[PDB]
Amino acid sequence: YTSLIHSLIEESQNQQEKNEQELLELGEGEARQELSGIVQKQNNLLRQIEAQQHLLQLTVSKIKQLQARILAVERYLKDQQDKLYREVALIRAQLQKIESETLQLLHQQAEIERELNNQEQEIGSLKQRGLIDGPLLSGIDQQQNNLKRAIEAQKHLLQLTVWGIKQLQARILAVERYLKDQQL
Repeated sequence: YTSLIHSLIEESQNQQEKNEQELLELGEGEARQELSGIVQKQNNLLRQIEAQQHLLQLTVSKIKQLQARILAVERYLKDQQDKLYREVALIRAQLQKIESETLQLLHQQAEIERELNNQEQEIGSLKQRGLIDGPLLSGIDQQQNNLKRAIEAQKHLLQLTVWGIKQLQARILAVERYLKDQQL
C-alpha cells in the first residue's frame, strides 16, 4: 500500500508541524531548548523515512518490470538466436543494478532503526518527568508512534524486495540452463 504509507507520511508531516508550533509558544524557561532537540531529531528521522519510501518505490518498480521481461522470455521460448542471449545478459545486468540499489536500502534501514531506538530511549525518560509540558510531550509521543509504524511497514517492504530479487535470480538462472540444454 503506497497510498496507506503515504497517508501516514502525510500525517507524520502534520504532527511534526504541530509539534514545532507547540514548541515555539513555550517560555524560554520550560526546558524548551531540551525538548527542541528531540523534536528536530524526529524531523530528521521523518526525512529519512521519506527518502526511504522514494527508493523503495523505485526499486519495486524495477523488480516488477524485470519480472515482466523474464516472463516475456519464458513465453518467447514457449512459442518457438543470439538476440536471445543479449536479452538474457541484459536482464542479468539490470538485476545486478537492483541488487546494489537494494544494498543502499538496507544501509538506510539499519541507520533508520538505529535512530528510532535511541529516540525511544530519550522519549522514554522524558515521559517519567512530570514538569515537562503535557501537550507537547503527547505530540512527541504520538509522532514516535507514527515514525515507528512507517518504519515497520518499510521493513516488511524491504524484506519482500530482498525476497523478489532472489526469485528473479533463480528464474533468470533457469532460463540460462534451458538455453544451454538446447545448445547441446
